[PDB]
Amino acid sequence: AATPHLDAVEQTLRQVSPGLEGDVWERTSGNKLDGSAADPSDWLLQTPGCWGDDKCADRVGTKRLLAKMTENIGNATRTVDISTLAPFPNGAFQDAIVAGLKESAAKGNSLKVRILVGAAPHMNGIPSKYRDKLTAKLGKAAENITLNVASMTTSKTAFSWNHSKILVVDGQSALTGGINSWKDDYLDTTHPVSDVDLALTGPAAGSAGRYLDTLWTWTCKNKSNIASVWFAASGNAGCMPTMHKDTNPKASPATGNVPVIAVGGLGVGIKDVDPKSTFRPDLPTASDTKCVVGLHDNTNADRDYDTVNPEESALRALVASAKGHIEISQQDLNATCPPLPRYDIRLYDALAAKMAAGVKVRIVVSDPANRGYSQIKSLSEISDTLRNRLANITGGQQAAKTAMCSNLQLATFRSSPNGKWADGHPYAQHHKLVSVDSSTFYIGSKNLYPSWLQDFGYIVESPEAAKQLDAKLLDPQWKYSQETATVDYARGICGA
Repeated sequence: AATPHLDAVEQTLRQVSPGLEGDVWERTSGNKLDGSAADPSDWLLQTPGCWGDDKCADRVGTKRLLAKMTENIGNATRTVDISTLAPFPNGAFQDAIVAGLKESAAKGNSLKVRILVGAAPHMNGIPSKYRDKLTAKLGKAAENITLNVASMTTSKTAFSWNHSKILVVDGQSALTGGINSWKDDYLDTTHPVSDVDLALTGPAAGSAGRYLDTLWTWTCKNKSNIASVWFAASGNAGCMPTMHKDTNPKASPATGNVPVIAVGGLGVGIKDVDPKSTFRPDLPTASDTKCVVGLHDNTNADRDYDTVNPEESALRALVASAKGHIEISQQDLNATCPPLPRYDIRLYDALAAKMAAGVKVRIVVSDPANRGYSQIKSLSEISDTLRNRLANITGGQQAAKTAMCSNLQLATFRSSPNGKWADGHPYAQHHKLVSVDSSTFYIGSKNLYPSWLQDFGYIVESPEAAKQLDAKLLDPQWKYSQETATVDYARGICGA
């Protein structure tokens, strides 16, 4: 009632995944967005944060991101819990992990540390190499660290492996979002990828620790299978499937008044169904999402998939909860087909339903001149799909186009007046961001394009924070990206 958007999302998740509540999704109270006293919006760990400058000279976002990683790890007294997408962290990302671990050891703490990566699935030396490079860099600081490093694959055929990007310390602080720890794409480049994480503290960090325990329980159970897991630990130490449960309080301490829903997914190959779920939604009217007939579509044609991937439903419910306006910032809304279907039909249906009811929708995606950081040739692949789904509920193609052009902003990303970076490379973006009503927003790793992965993120209902998100990210993004719009209701642009 103070939280109408989370209330609706929560009702949906209890129907979709009741057996996973607490572990793969969880509502908590008493959190805090963990910004500094000088610049309270800097819980919003955007990168590079160089708005207006095609040379990206002053990367205030990158600097804050690396500093906050180092700070949070250096405050650890018991545990550091990291997940990411392979390759393992390098460059200044690695440097921030090493500095933080050195700081916690210097303060006299003995830590347990897990570092989990997903990778495509042959004697694989990458995990042990990373373990040994990290230990060498830590030197004497490594002596009281109990370390686990692993690369995991849960389904080769569904391209399923961990893509979550989480950093949890002591079960108390959590950093999560879209940022992979890849120096060449994010840092040492004059065309850095634009992306975003958030920093919070409170009970919701425990939700992330329970999600990581779920992934590590599977990983440890499969650690003797090379097709599934390559594992390396320090000294005689064993695999830690439940480090969070065993080391941190089940109820993380309160730090603020912010309500949060944590939500993730198990992809394919960990658990095939939530046997407690009895939810059986209607299938959507027919679409052209599946480019090829023999593809098994987990996104649009597999009920049990949803029950172990509550995040898809959570994002669709977040869209359905909007009363006034929705802003989406993604790498892509569509996936490359094959082997994935091109789009989430129910997602586009939810966006259509909102535009038919006069709720405004903004979608900003990465420039197709990147297609790596794009999976479409043209924005018309998004507008055509929105139009066709609108036609089903507005009576036809003419009315569909009118509804779309009256309620849509659709564009490719820019962060300065230039159509490309000064170095000639197109802008790439990689956020996984949804905001509604200047009230409630998702920041995490789950892309809106079809994807069958282990992902994770937070849905936060706080108008104060959402307004900060507008001023610091969504408003500058639109200032520069609107130039590329093919549809823009606010300017009567209807090129599509």
